[PDB]
Amino acid sequence: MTIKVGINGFGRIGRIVFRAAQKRSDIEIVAINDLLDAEYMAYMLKYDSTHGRFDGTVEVKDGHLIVNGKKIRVTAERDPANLKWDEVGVDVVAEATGIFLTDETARKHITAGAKKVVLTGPSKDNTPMFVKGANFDKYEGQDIVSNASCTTNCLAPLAKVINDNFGIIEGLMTTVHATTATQKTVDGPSHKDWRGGRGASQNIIPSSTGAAKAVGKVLPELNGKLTGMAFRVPTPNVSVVDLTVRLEKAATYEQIKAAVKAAAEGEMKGVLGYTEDDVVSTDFNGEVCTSVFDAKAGIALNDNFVKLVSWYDNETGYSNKVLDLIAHISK
Amino acid sequence: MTIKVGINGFGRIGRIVFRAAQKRSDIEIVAINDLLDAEYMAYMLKYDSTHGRFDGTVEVKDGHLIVNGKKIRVTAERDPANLKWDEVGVDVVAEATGIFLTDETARKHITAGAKKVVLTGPSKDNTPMFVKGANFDKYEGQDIVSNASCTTNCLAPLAKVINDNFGIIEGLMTTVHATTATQKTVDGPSHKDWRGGRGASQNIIPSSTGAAKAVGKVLPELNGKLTGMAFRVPTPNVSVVDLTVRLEKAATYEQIKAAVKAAAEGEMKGVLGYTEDDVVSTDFNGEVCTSVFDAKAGIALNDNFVKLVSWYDNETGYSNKVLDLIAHISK
Amino acid sequence: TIKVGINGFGRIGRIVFRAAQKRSDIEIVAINDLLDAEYMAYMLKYDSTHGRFDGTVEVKDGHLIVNGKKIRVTAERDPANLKWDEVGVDVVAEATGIFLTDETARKHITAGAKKVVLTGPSKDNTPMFVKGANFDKYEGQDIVSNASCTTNCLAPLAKVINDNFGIIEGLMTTVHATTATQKTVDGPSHKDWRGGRGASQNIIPSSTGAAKAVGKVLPELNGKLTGMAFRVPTPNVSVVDLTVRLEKAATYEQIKAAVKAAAEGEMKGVLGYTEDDVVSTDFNGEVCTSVFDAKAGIALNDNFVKLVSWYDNETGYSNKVLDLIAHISK
Amino acid sequence: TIKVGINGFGRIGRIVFRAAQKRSDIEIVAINDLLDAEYMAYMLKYDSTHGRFDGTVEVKDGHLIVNGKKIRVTAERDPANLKWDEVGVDVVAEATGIFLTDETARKHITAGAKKVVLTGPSKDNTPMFVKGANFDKYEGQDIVSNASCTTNCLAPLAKVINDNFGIIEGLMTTVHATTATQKTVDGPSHKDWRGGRGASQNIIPSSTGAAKAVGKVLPELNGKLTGMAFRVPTPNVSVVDLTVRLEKAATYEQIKAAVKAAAEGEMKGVLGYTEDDVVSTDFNGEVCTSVFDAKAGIALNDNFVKLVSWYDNETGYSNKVLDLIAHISK
Repeated sequence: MTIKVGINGFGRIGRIVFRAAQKRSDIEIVAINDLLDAEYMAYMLKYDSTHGRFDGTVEVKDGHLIVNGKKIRVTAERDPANLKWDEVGVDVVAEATGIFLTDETARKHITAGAKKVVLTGPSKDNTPMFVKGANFDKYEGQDIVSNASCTTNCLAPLAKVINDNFGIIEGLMTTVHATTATQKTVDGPSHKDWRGGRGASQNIIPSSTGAAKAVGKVLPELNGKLTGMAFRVPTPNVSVVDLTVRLEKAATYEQIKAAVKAAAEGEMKGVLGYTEDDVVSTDFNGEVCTSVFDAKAGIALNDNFVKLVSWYDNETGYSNKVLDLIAHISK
Repeated sequence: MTIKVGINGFGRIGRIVFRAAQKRSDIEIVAINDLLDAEYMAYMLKYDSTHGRFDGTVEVKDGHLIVNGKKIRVTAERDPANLKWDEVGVDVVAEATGIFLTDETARKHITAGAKKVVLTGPSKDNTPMFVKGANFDKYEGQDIVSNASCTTNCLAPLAKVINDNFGIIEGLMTTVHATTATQKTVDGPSHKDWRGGRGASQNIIPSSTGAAKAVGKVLPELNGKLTGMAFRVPTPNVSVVDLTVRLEKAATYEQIKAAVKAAAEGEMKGVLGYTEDDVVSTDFNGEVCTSVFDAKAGIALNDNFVKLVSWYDNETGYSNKVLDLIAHISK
Repeated sequence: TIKVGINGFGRIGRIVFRAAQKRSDIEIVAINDLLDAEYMAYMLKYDSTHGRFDGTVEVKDGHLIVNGKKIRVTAERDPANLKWDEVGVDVVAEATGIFLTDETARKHITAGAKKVVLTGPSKDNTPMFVKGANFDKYEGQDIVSNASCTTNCLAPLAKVINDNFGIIEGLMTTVHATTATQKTVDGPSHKDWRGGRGASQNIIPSSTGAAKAVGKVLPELNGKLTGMAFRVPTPNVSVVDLTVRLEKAATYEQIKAAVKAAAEGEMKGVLGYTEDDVVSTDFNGEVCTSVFDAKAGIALNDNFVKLVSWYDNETGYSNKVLDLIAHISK
Repeated sequence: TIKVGINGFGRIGRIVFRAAQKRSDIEIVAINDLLDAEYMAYMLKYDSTHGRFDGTVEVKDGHLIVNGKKIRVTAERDPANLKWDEVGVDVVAEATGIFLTDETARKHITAGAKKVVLTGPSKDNTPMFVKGANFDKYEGQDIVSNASCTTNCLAPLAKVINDNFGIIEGLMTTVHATTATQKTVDGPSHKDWRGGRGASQNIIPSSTGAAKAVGKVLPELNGKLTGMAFRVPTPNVSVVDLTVRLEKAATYEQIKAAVKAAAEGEMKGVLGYTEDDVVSTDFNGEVCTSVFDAKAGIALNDNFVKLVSWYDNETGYSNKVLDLIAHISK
């Protein structure tokens, strides 16, 4: 018994969610919606500059997508309320347009025949957020949920291990983040973010982010203890969090490493990773773990003040955990 | 007596035209129009990732731009017909939105009080095109003209020298072109150009262009003898034409070089350049010549089949020649 | 099965090794470079361009264990003391870029190898062979060259065009990705001043012999082609830009069909064909040494045409090195 | 006027030379590197990062004529045979990155120079001086170090923060541009495996001593700071990310005012201040070694804050090398 998913929005997250769903036997994509001709959708799925060619076959026949022998209904509806999700039997909608990030706009999917909605971004309202490895057991049957952000999915699991084992007094984070679709190729207008309109490939671009402060929502014990900011850098994919934290209980770096390794090999096997290799960003292109702890890159000034490094494929890891949230609220 | 110019569109070309106008004593910018707050316009003019900080001072006072002590009227009108160009005494409008590239849409500037219009792109209709070094003496008083494209401004002057001296039988051109504002930072929708929606910084992107065929419009003797295509590459600025030509009159490469050098030091001093240095693309960031012939990069198979290389700052060179066309149809 | 030793673990040496894991007829048994097993395992495990190694890598007693196979690791400068016969090497993939002649490569045969394939164009008259071009012209030579990555893209396309329409004369440009010889920022490069400028900032003109080398593997094209290159800020994948004059007048649609027919026929696996809106990254990992881009090309008339063909200058060339190894071992 | 010879014509050596043309108190009279005049003129003429040389460059009798001034060009490996007194060199800008100790740099004084400034952090106890930090602590030493480009950014900001609020402890990250030590594609780097990966593709963690070196130029901060770096695919301009604990509680607005006051006061020209939506390229050519980014920083509370400061790791550091030359010559 497979969970039937419709994808609203075939951007970066929507397409990588689709690609990850082909690998999972418990989740099935049955419908895609975006303002794109079916033939265009096949082209964007077939070819990916970041993640290579689609592993499988995609073709178009009679206005529908054929993906590995499976028929995908393709629609181009602007109003989510006329999506007729019930006609294809969709259980959960992966709302991935980045535009309907509130309970009232996203509820239009449930009106249109869907049973539940997962937002592939942090909610602009109080729609509950859930990060795997952090607070999945706190889901209480809500029909609209958020998977938070790609950056929160990296910070929250690492934060839990550190807090549970040593107690975080206070932490400040920087994410050295890859270029995203909202940026510009050359200096251009970006009214909502002047820095973000500067040429992405030429610049280190500071930006603000609530992802660190949002960790206090999925980890309420850390409610007012985390914040930070971002540096957008000229990479097509893969980012890394730089977490400077104060510890209540004194810990050697060797003890931090052992605590992370244990959680990575234990309760967070699929979410948190651990490495001692001389890794660089491209080594995590395709990583499913939302947080891979970089043991050698981190550094401690003393037993209570430490800087911790954790990688994440902001496309693949987040997309896989979107599916984890789909299945968690269904299974 | 200075020519008063209004700029419609403060994109890449509009801002570099503005910067080039500060260096010319015969051209004055008196008004800028775009859908941008005056403070934002000052920011985009102050800071340029490609060309550095503005050489001078820019500030905003009472909704107006103050640039080196000069007041610039700033408007944000969508309809070019309500631009009230006559209120600021604009003679010529540099139409640089890339959107009103036809006589009927651009004529709205003349209705709005302007006397003449220069399109900073190739016309979508038959609005006459003029390239400096090619056909400025063919201007016959038209009130709406086009400066063609940045690529045509590189190919046309070099084509004239080669044709005048040796006779071009036929030529095929490739422009290895820098990233432009129409491209995307990561794989994304570009309905009018699927290749152009792929991540600009990751890819060599083939594209079509009429710039070579357009040379037959500014150089009618070459009407059906030139065409070609483009490769978009991950550079923020500066492009280069790769011209493979057949010659009627046999010429050694030394004779081609001498003919180009003579025209560069003679009738085309400001338009066509010549170098024998080991130049790379960044060496022409800020180049005013629309075509700098790369002597060492070119290669000949024989005396009638030769490949010629010419650089151009697709932002600075074209912007300077836009001003040359403004002044030519006024002076 | 052919037992292969790789001399030189650079870009070509490492991608050849990765490609060899997919073929059941070729197995790598020894690697030689001045690098030591622990570093080699790291470079093989992690690749910025082609992702993580598909399989398992570990180090044991100064040797590599790769997918359960023990690889001898040596660091010998003189190929004559490489003791290839002690590890049973049949063919040597000479990939240092340094021993590109019959006399230096003969030291591999001296050290116990049977045949040698140079992963570059020969500096002497060592015969060159390109798949799809002249593999049938092999006459049992024990030292051969696989030419260059650019030649492996131009030669198959050139053959189809010449065989079908007759090339009078052609000029080629390869828009080429950044390579290891370039610098990250403006720096000294005595042998090529342009090449020392910052690779990531620049379109850099550079020289190439690949077009005239096509006249060696396709003697009918001797002295009919030349050209040059532009190195551009991409990590991998290049494309040839071939402007040619044709004897027999042909519409561009007729050119397309002739290439497609050869891609689906006599050159399957060597030459590819597409009408899709492809970009460079779509060929990262391409096995075909030449994929014809139908939509990118353009014709001025029926006798003057510009033809575009992609190639992964790492993967495609590396696979054909193995293709030549197996061909000279039959 | 101070007559300067530059040993080493790399990135720092060439940008120091360009910066010296703007100052009337310092003139370059000799350059030494294994490069020859014709190449040096080319590298000086054309720069991918900073544009064409502002002025005229030509070669005459193996020597450089730059803006009408004759520059002696030598290619001496041993600094003791550099004959600095024959060209009247007062101070030597030691910029090879190779002679970073009192005993190797003393060979310059042996060869006729009066004083030496190393354009890097000393490997021995050669005193380090950062403008805005401890220039007033110079006691006439003939060999000094200007520390690193990153130290020149952290030390002035650290001083303002410590002087005003008291730093208990700080951890710093510098998001740093690509440098000449990196590779264009995955390649051998024995001394730093991460550093051999393709610079243009990767965020690359790397080490840095710049934070602890701040404890040397600001002894009050001894053992209170450490950190590391991420090398990113930009050709130039870097930024320090300083997370600090403060003794005296301060709102972020109070921190901003304290930095702005110092930037407009005692550290004018060294420390800068902005509230604009700046990005890295806005500081390509910046003379200030540290420009505080008010909007980029963020505070968790009045005692735990993250501070952002930009630096052109080429231009800013190069200007302060000349600033140290002139300070030790007074």
